[PDB]
Amino acid sequence: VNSFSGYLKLTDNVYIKNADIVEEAKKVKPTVVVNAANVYLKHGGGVAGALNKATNNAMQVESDDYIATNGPLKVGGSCVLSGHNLAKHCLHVVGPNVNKGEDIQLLKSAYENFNQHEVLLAPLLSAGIFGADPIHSLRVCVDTVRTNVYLAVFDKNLYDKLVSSFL
Ligand SMILES: Nc1nccc2ccccc12
Repeated sequence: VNSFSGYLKLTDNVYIKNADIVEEAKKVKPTVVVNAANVYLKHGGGVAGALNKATNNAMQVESDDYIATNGPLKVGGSCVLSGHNLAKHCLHVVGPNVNKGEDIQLLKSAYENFNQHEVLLAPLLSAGIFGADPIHSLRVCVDTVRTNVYLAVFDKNLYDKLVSSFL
């Protein structure tokens, strides 16, 4: 049993809700919240900008030190950093950004990072300002992630379309 409430069950392991990931993270304090990161961990906008704002910029400060030591992530890659006030850990995952011309086949590689964590609160990778089709992102998620994932979808309209169209 876990703390997640109000989710619709899509599969054995994937759950979805129309919810604010920050507001959801603040309520649940999950072991892992996933960030929709870029390779530079520059948390300007979208999910990343919202998560970072909720940490009062502490996520960005930590991320800048990570990059100064390790250099950029790979598209499809990830790193584990602090969850600050939102979670124990933040798994920063880089999905391909279609608005930069990145290979959408890298979306499966991105989701494979989730399999290193038994339970996660996450957004749909490569959705929103990353430019991919969220219906496609949900399909790749279901077909790739084997651990228990609780997806937060900010937009109610999109939430209802994802559920109605789910095979
Ligand atoms: N805040 C938040 N929560 C879940 C999904 C999102 C997608 C895009 C921007 C913000 C989001």
